[PDB]
Amino acid sequence: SMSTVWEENSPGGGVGEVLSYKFASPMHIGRILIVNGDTSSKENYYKKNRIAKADVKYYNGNKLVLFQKIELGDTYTKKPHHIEIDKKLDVDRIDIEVTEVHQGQNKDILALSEVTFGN
Repeated sequence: SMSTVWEENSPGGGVGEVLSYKFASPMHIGRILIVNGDTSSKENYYKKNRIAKADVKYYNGNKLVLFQKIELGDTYTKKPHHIEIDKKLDVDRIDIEVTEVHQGQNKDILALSEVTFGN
């Protein structure tokens, strides 16, 4: 369905960039899944770039309809994360802004499997 893992603007793993997507027509949304890097080991996390925090929002369809932020608070990982949205409205405007990353030693590592959007 989707093409390319992510859009490489120029910095390491698109650090600080704004992941903006444009809509062709309305679509219903339920939940989003996000996997952080290859997820090999925590020692690897220190040597790898992590999203850390990210603010995602859905606009249009009726002005501001959805708005929420995400955080990892540090913890063991391996399977893709999963955010739960109210699942009861179809609009599409996607704004996902990452504010910073932790350590980010390698600068531009492996491109995550891909974040999923929908139900």
